[PDB]
This record gives sequence, structure tokens and C-alpha cells, in this order.
Amino acid sequence: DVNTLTRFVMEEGRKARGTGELTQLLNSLCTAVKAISSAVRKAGIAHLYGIAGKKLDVLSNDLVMNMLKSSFATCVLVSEEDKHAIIVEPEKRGKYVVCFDPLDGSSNIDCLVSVGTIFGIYRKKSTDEPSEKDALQPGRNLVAAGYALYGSATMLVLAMDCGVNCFMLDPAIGEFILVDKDVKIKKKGKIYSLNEGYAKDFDPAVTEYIQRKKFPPDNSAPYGARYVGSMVADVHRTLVYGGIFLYPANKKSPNGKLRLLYECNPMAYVMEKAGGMATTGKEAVLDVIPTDIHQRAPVILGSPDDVLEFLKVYEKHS
Amino acid sequence: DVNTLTRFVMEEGRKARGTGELTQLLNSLCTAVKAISSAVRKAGIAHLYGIAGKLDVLSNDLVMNMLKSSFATCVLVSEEDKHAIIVEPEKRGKYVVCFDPLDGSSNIDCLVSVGTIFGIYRKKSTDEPSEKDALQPGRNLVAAGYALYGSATMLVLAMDCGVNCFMLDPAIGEFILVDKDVKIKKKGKIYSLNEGYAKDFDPAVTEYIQRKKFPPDNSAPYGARYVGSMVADVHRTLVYGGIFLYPANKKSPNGKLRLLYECNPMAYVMEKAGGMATTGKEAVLDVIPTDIHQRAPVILGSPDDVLEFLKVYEKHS
Amino acid sequence: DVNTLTRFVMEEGRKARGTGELTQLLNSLCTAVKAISSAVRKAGIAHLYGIAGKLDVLSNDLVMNMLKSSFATCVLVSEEDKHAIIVEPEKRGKYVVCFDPLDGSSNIDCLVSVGTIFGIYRKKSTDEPSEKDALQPGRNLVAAGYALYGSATMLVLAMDCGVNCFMLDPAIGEFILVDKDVKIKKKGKIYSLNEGYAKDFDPAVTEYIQRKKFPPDNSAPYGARYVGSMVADVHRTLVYGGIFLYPANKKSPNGKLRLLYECNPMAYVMEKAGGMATTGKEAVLDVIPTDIHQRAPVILGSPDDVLEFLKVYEKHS
Amino acid sequence: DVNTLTRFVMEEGRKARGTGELTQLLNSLCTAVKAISSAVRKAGIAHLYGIAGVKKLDVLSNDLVMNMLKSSFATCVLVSEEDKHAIIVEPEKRGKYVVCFDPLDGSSNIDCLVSVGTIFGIYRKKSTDEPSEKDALQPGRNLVAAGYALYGSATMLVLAMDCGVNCFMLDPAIGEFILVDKDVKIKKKGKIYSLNEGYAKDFDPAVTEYIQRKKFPPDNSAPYGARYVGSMVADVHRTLVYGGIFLYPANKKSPNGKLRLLYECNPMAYVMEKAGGMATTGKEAVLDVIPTDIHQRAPVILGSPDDVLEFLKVYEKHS
Ligand SMILES: COCCc1sc(S(=O)(=O)NC(=O)Nc2cc(Br)cc(NC(N)=O)n2)cc1C
Ligand SMILES: COCCc1sc(S(=O)(=O)NC(=O)Nc2cc(Br)cc(NC(N)=O)n2)cc1C
Ligand SMILES: COCCc1sc(S(=O)(=O)NC(=O)Nc2cc(Br)cc(NC(N)=O)n2)cc1C
Ligand SMILES: COCCc1sc(S(=O)(=O)NC(=O)Nc2cc(Br)cc(NC(N)=O)n2)cc1C
Repeated sequence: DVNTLTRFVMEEGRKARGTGELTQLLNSLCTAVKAISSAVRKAGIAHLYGIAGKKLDVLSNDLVMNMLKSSFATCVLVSEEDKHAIIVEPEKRGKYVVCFDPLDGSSNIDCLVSVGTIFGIYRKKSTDEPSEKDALQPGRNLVAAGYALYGSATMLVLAMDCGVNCFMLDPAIGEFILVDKDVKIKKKGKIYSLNEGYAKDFDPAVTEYIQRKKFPPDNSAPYGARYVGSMVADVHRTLVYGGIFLYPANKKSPNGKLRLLYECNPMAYVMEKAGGMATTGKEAVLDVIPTDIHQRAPVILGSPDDVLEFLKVYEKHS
Repeated sequence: DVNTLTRFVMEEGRKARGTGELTQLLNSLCTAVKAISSAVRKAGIAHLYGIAGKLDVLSNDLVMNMLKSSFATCVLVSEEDKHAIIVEPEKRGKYVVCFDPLDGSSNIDCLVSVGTIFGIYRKKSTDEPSEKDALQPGRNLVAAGYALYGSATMLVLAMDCGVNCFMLDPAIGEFILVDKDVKIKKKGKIYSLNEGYAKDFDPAVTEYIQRKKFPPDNSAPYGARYVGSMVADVHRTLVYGGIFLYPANKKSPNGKLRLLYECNPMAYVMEKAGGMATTGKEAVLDVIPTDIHQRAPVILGSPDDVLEFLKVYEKHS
Repeated sequence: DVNTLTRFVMEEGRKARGTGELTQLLNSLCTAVKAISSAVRKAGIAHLYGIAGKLDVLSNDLVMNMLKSSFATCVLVSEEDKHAIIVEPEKRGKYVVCFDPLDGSSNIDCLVSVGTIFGIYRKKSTDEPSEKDALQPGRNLVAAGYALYGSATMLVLAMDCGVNCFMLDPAIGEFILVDKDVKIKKKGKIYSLNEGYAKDFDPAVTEYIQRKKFPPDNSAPYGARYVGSMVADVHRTLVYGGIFLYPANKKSPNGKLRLLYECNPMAYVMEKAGGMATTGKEAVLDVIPTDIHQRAPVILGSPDDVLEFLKVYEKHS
Repeated sequence: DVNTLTRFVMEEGRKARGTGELTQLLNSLCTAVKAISSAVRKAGIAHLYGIAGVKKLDVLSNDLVMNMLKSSFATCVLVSEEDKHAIIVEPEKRGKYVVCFDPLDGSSNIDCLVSVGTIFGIYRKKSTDEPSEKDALQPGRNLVAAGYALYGSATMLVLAMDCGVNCFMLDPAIGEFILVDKDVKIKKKGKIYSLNEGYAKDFDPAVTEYIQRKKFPPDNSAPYGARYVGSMVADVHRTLVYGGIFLYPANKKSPNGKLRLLYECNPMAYVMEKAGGMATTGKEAVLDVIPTDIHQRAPVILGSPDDVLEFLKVYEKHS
């Protein structure tokens, strides 16, 4: 039977017999993603170039913010684009806290590289007046998370307790079609992904691990290398093909570069629901308790055999 | 004034006072590229999954049929076809087209950027058309370019008048001129290659990449990017500057990329943009091919970066 | 605040504290409507004409499959099917849907506006659904409406809460709420019927039309419009006011339009918008059908106009 | 073999050995029609209604056609339904052609989503004097090309030239007009008549009798059907496809009709004649009227030749 994102979420909600707020939230986010996809693919660019005589990251943030505010399902919104948490006005408050990066990778969008939207959804835990503190939950508390990848096609990957499911946007009809059900990552991959241009700054553990991938001590084939430079594209390839993605700490950047709340945690959650792993080196990404909504974290994620091998090398230098 | 691909090509053809065959060819290829973009973005995928109860093959069929029906071509070389295609006599025109209809599609399962690459020659011999008419050096190209199906769809077209970039507006199905007479940066800050083959690299490549990560002059190290899809990696090189490398390795002792419909079209765009493209021993555009699917090593990009690599290459004889 | 069809229906369903079946039904229909619109605007026609080397049947297949797979329906009545379709047991829900998947398609050769019409009932039986579950008067309708594939695509949905109009934004494939709680004008200035059959008219219809062209009180004559596509003519009546007629005559004592999936949904829309819909003898919604494909005369639109017609009909006993 | 509008126009142009100006004109107009279609179908309307937290369609359509024609370098004088005076193209952008157009015909009722359309007629400038409004005052017989785009259930472009009438369907998935009906001809006699019968009190007596003959034929044959969309492009395209007759005739209140000669009547009369139909004012061929004002009106009766001839017989009976 054909299935769509909306119909899929509704069916899961009916099984759980929830109130419907989470379904309204996801439907609103789905509408925002279709509008971002349309803008990213440059619909209407002819009018900007004068056929008849707002930047993408700003527009993307406005779409997600406005669709989430008007869903009546959220109370606190944390965005990569905003210094402070946004508190939904009282008449529109619902029960969820949403952390998101509305257009990840957009710094290099001038070269038409894949870009994406990342989101993580938490339940507000206290009855206190909503505030920035409500977003300071460990990733283990996520109720749902995922990403939209605007690549050669647009796909939404949605992770929940029931697993990870992948939906392809059919732009002819504006519907997300379920195309990959209950996806699991390979136990061990053949690709490693990181910015090797910064090798002079590498932690000694990262240097040794990468050397073993290129010069295996036994007779296995060296791994292939890929680094798009857009987190959503690199993580999605890691999910589909297996392997390992690294944005690790070094001494210049002792906490890494990627943001914990709206980059690392949603991707770590997708990975764990697909049977993968996600570590800071010292602990699971999902176990870090944040103290700042924009705090950074190191991240190494992907196939479990590859992540465990990195942790072996990391321990060796600890 | 706004400009479109069709109107741009027509105006250039009128200036040159040609017969119109090349304009008909390019218009036909433009139509194929829009149809490929629609399929790559998965229009109609709901019907395949039962709402009412392969991509590289379709892409090849689109380009082949639109080029045959243009009446402008006589010999067609495709990555997808083992032999050159000889256009039937009643549809024959004067141009030879070499193309890769969906480059990078081996990894399309992860939604990586993919693209279409093409190079167009005037048939040079007066012999009956045959595979030999496609064996010209890239220096003989009349036009070349690529369509990138990335976050948006863009067509990059290089001719004697330079390199011009057109964005497909999917609301109206028109390629809009957005970047005119493009030139590559003299020196970039990104290097692009699959370092997974480090064990197989020749010493010149090894030393060069070492210089990018550990500069002797205490300058900042280069960043690394490698999409694994040639059109995406080359387009970033064009837009941002830098260097792209696919050297020979043990699996690929003559290189991996195809000379006729990957290396030559990209080298032509690079040189018309003021960049460089070398095999290490000679300019890519100067290689005389003997086989339509033959491979070549390639290093291309900003001139100062390619010149620095050639300096290291000279050092190792 | 912006609103969409899906979010609007979900909010109304949550207010009503229903089980969710009707919302799933409407979402599935909305997907079918978007797929029908795409085909009607001829997306992909280049492939039918050979770029790489039925419509009413497809429309019926889209509606049937999306409704079957919604798990919300048990009996489906379509203009396209001689007998009611009984949903297989594991996919059964509690609702009966009567629909015309592509009304007006006989003249789609001239690109006239076409549409989809639907009416939704709760089933009457407590087990063993059958065609009898579709033989309900229109008064039993829970929801009804139509999609108009006109210059743009619009979905009009009528429920107890009133009538709401949603424009399909094809750039994002979303139905946007653009007209809330619509009410028809009390009196219009347009009448709509096929005057080519004037020879067969009931004397009452003859007199009423004469009053529109030669008003007795020196008011302005009405304008005439007749698209010949019921959804287009009824939507114009809703938006502008006025009156639409497909009346009974001696050759066709029960009219031409079908009661279950043309007259009843349009009459329900009209009544929820403050209009009227009559057969001449009784309200359309009060007719108890005995056959799923039975015909009915229909006169609908602005209340002052329908009441003026009924006054003339009364005079002719 | 598949054919597109661009490939069709180029091929006809190559045969004629022209300079390419008309092809550039038609391609620019084709781009304009695609952008009008996108706007008419409401692409982007979600932004107007606040999805992220601006100009009327007839104004936008005029701006699109005007800007694309000016930038084609193929035109010198432009007449639009929307502008009181002819637009004279600035000297560095001038070409040899005169274009008359209605950028969005029928938009008065676009609130109810009725079919709308774009109508155009193309003339060669005839005099060697500085271009002016007078260059647009040519009879329709001087037309080089004319046609219309119908934004109906699908978008179709009908293009008439010396070689006949050809119909192209816009495939919105790829933004290309695909040739779907070649060298179209209208039926010799139809079964549908089309006019606003609500104004019957004001009819000319000849029109009253003709419509009387359609509903109550003297030989007891079957009556004609009636259709009137109220959008000229929709009603005329139906007349072309199904045959029959379309009337917007003169009366005493409107002795010159209501439709505009230069950018409604003449282009449609030209399409009809190239398809083997007829188009008359009652007194003369529409294409033979020599205009004196760019916005002058003309009565028009057009369609299947046998139906128009029967109208003319009734019209002659009433002198
Ligand atoms: C960790 O959560 C994952 C699972 C969940 S729970 C929710 S929900 O939004 O909280 N509840 C919800 O949609 N309920 C719903 C919707 C409709 Br329509 C009908 C009925 N019927 C009834 N209640 O009898 N119920 C969504 C998802 C995906
Ligand atoms: C290496 O070439 C780069 C430049 C060229 S040359 C050609 S072409 O196809 O050979 N000639 C061509 O389009 N002619 C053309 C087209 C049109 Br419309 C009108 C007229 N007018 C006339 N002939 O008076 N001529 C295309 C391009 C881009
Ligand atoms: C004349 O129509 C009356 C209006 C109605 S009633 C229905 S419905 O489908 O029967 N019920 C329904 O959607 N319930 C729903 C949906 C979601 Br999400 C969450 C919850 N929560 C919970 N149950 O706690 N409930 C749809 C419409 C438009
Ligand atoms: C009024 O119907 C007459 C038919 C006509 S004439 C024109 S045109 O624009 O005047 N000439 C034109 O397109 N020439 C053209 C274009 C291209 Br490409 C190549 C060559 N070749 C060459 N010149 O050798 N020529 C268009 C149409 C449809």
C-alpha cells in the first residue's frame, strides 16, 4: 500500500492514542520543508533577474518559525539563526520544545552543494513558565528527530521510537512518499568522512585512526574518503552506505565545532534508532547535559564497528 | 536585461551568422537537461509506489533522442553505450557529441549531486561517419559544459565567447542567465581528491597534498572537500577556486575519469574560465585519443594551484 | 495565521474529539486531488509524445486507491463504476463516499475546466457493508465538496462548521486556506443553463428565463453563462451569486445530473453557504434514492433567485 | 518524432531563410506565456497568505509580455489592452515587428477560476518613418503571425502562420510546449452556438432570428447546444476544436461591438481563417477592417463556415 508522511504519522499517533499535537507539529514542519525545498531549487529566480522588468537562510528560518508557532504545538523554539530561545506567545503554546537548523550547509550554497534542515523535538518537562532552560535536555529525551536533505532529490528522514523511515518528496504533487521503511545502518562501512585539510591540528588519536583507514595493518582494502562539507549530506550518505563521519575535538577546539542541540543530537538520535552509534569520544552524544543552547560538541558517528574502532584508538591516547 | 539560454545562444549564433544547426543542437540538449532534472528530482515517483493502485538509462534515452531528432548530429558517444552511435542518414547533421548523461549516478542512492557533461565537435573528416569522428583532441571543441543537479539545477556553457552560467527556474522551466563571462580565482583554498588512495599515490601527489596540509610558509592550510561526483567537485572549483585531482592509482593505472566526455569538457570549461587542466605530462585538451572510453588522470582548477602542482611534478622528473 | 487543508481538518477533528477516520479520509482524498490536478495540467505529456524515444480512468483509479488505503471507507460509489465497490474487509472503515472523479471530462478536448465532486456519509449497517449504505438522502451528509481544476486548482469543502475554500499552491503542493466560512450572495445577476434545449423546457422554466431577459420591474437583465462543466458553473454561482439550472422536462422527467455524486454534494455546499437547491418539487437533499446512478433535476444558487424560480414553478401547478 | 515550439519555429524560420528576428520574438513571447501560466495557476500563493510570516495578475502579465518583447530586440511598437498609447521601443532595442496583444484576456472573472488567456498579433512595420502608433493601424490581412495561449484545464498555445495552425501543450514538469495537433482545421458545420443570451432584449433582429433558428429549427432537426464561458479565448478555442459559431455582435447600443479589433478580433479571425473557418463583422471580413484607433471595437461572428454563412443569410434578410 502506498503511504505518505502525513498518513504514516497519523497512523502512528492513532496507535499511541495521543492527543494529536505531535502530529500537528510534524505536519506543520512538513509544510515548511516543502516551502524550503521550493526556494532552494530556485523557483521564481526569473523574477529576481528581471523577467517582468530575502536570503535563503533567513527565509528558511522564517518558514520553520512561522509554521511551528502557528501549529499550536510548541512553546519554545531554539534555532541556529537566533541568539536566544524564542518563546511562543501564550495563545499559541503547545507542549513541545523544538531545536532546529533551518538550512544547514548554506554557507557553501553558492556552489549548489547539498543543503538540509535538521530538527529535534522534546516534550517540555515542567509546568514552569516556558524559558530557555526548557531546551537544555539531553538528546536521550528526544521524542522525534530527523532531517530534510535537499540533494539531487528532496528526502525527509524521520526517527521516532518506532525506528527510522525515509520519505521522498514527489514535487509533481507535493507529497512525501514513504520509500524506505525501518532503515538500519550497516554494521561496518568502507567510507570515512572528515575535513583532512586541518590535519596539522588533529588530535593524535584522530591522526592514527585516519592512518589505519588509509594504510590498514592487514590485507583489507583501504577505506574510500568522502567529505561534502554539508553535515546533512555526509550523515545521510553514512546512513545509506555505512561508514564513519567525524567532526572531532582538537586542542584549538576542545569541544568540537558542531552545535549540540540542533546538529549533533538529532543526528545522534537518527543514528541510534538505525542501530548506529554517536560519541563525543568521552561519552555518547545523547548523554551530554547541555548548559547553553548554542554549546558545541565533538561528534563521531556511523556504523557501530567503525565507531567502536575509533573509540579503541581514542582510548589508546587517553 | 534578463536573458535566457535559448535567447543567449540565438544571439551568439546570429552574431556568427551561422546556419543554425548548433543552435538547434543546444536547444535540443537544453530540453533533455530539463527532462533529466525533472526525473532526478523524482517527479512522478508516487505513481511508481502505487498511488493509483532506471534513471541513467532514461537520461541516456532523453539525450540520444533529442540529439538525433535535432538533425544536427552524425556521431554520438555516450558513457552508457559501448559503441559510438551513428545517426541514421536522413537525420544527419555536422556535429559530433560526446556526453555522460548522468555522471555520479552510481552513488545516487544517497541523493548526492549528479550531473550531465557534454562536449560538441564539428565533424572533421569527410569520411562516412564513424567512431573515428569522435577521436578528436579537446582543443577542437566547439562548445562544452555541464548541468549540475545539485541543491538547484544549473547549466554551465563554455564557448569561444567564455563561460556562462544559467539557473533553471522550475516554476517556468527556463534557464536564466545568472553569471556572465565567469573567471576562476587565480588561487584557491580548497583541494579536492579521494585521499583513500593515499597508499597508491605517486610521490608528486603525496608531496603536493602534504604542502596543502603543512604549508612551508606558515600560511593557512587548505580545506578539503570531495563530494565523489565530478560535476559537483568541478563546479565548486569553478565557483570557489582551488584544485581538483583524480590521479592514476593501482586500480586505475591510466586514471579513472573518461577523457572524451568527462575530462575534455571539464578542461575546456576550466581553460575558458582562465583555469588550467593537466594530466601531469601535458594539457588534457592536447591528448589525442585512440579509444572512445579511454581514461585519463586529471588535475584542474585555479592556475596558481595547478602551476604549483606542476612544479612539484617536475621535481620528481 | 496561515492555514492549510490538512491542519484545518485536524484542528476541527480534534475539537470534535472524533476517532480520526474522517481526517484520514480527507487527507487521502486531498492527495488524490493533487495527483489528479497534476495529470489534468498534463505533467509528463512530453513522454507520451516521445521525448525519450484515459484521464477519467486514471482519476477514478487515484480516488479509489487512496480511499481504499485510507482504512476509513467501506463502500465507494463512482460515476465510473456500474455497481458500488465494497472495500475488502481488512481495509474497511465506517464511511461511504460517492464521487465523480473527473466531472466534465467528455469535453476536456477543448481544455474546459473540469473537477472532482465528493460526498461522504456514515454507513447505516452495523456489519456487511453493501450498496444499500449508499442509498441515503443528502441530508445525511457529513462532509462534501469539490475540486475545480480551472485557471488554478481550488478545493471547496463543506461541513457543519460551514464552507471553506483552499487554493492549491503547486510550488509546494499544499492547499492554502484563502476563503473562510463562505456565504453566497442573497441575490445574483447571472443565470446558467443550456438554452439550446429551449424547445423541451417546462413552461415554468420558460417563464423564469423570460423574466431574466425581460425583467418586469425594469431592473437590469441578468447575464448568461454556461460553461457546460458542472463544477465550473456551480463554483461561479457560489463566488458571484446567481442561479444554475439543469431542470426536468418531458423527455427527461428526472433530469440529467446524477443525484448521489453530482446533485447532493453541490446542494450540501450550497445550503452550508446559505444558498438553496431544489428539484422543483422538493429540496435536493430530501430525495431518498433507490438507485446509485439515478438522476435528479436541480436548480441551485442564491436564495432570492431560487425562491423566485419556485414561485413561478408554483404558478404552473 | 517529438516536436517543441522552439524547434518548430526555428525549423520554419530556417526554411524561409529569415534573419531570426521573428524566431527571437516568438521565443520571448513563449517565455512570457510560461511565466503567466505559472502565476495564473497560483505558484507561490502560500507566501501571500503568510507562510513565512503582491501585484495583480493582469498588471503582472502586461509587465511580463512587455519586458520580454522589449528585450527581444525584434519589436519597435507595442500595443496592449492595458495601455492607452502604443509603446515605442527605445532605439537601441528596436526590431522590425509590431505586436498587439491582450496579456490576460478574461481576467475580469478570474475570481471564479474561469479559463483565461493571452492573445497576440504580429505585424511587420510597413513604413520607413520613425516608428509610431500609426504602424499598428494595419488591417488583420497584414498579420505575419497570431495566436493565443489558453490557461484552461491545461495550458495550450495555438500559433497561426502562413503554414497553418498548430497547437502546443505546455508540459509544466519541464517547461516545454509540445506539438500535439498539427495543421488544425475547423469542422465545416458545428452543433454549438455561443453568445450572451442574457442581453436578448438588446439583440439586433437578425441575431434574434438566427438564435431562434438554432433552438427551433424550421425542419424539425435537432436543436444546437449552447455554451458561453464568457472568456473569449475559451469560447473561441472550443469553437476551433468542436466547430460551431461564436458571436459577439453589434446592436444599437453598441453599433461597433464590444471586443477590440487589434488584439482580440484580428488575431482570432486570423487563426480561424488559417484553420479554414470564417470571421465577419456582419458587413465585412474582420481582417479587412482598416483601423483608425488602436483600441477601436469591432463586432465579430466566427467559426464553422456553414454556420457563419447561415448567420449571414439571416443578416441579409434583415438588410
Ligand atoms: C513518540 O510518539 C510517537 C507516536 C505518535 S503520538 C502522536 S500524537 O500526536 O500525540 N497523537 C495523535 O496523533 N493521535 C491521533 C490522531 C488521529 Br488523526 C486520530 C487519533 N485517534 C484517537 N486518539 O482515538 N489519535 C503522533 C505520533 C507519531
Ligand atoms: C562556435 O559557435 C559559437 C557561436 C554560434 S554559431 C551558431 S549556429 O547555429 O551556427 N548559427 C546560428 O545559430 N545562426 C542564426 C540563428 C538565428 Br535564431 C538567426 C540567424 N540569422 C541569420 N543567419 O541571418 N542565424 C550558434 C552559436 C552559439
Ligand atoms: C463534520 O465533521 C466534524 C469535524 C471532524 S470530526 C473528524 S474525526 O476524523 O472524526 N476525528 C479526528 O480527526 N480526531 C482527532 C485527530 C487528531 Br490529529 C487528534 C485527535 N485527538 C484525540 N482524539 O484525542 N483527534 C474530522 C473532522 C473534520
Ligand atoms: C512568418 O512565417 C515565416 C516563417 C518564419 S521566418 C522566421 S525568421 O525569424 O525571420 N528567420 C529565422 O528564424 N531564421 C533562422 C533561424 C535559425 Br535557428 C537558423 C537560420 N538559418 C539561416 N538563416 O541560414 N535561420 C521565423 C519563422 C517561423
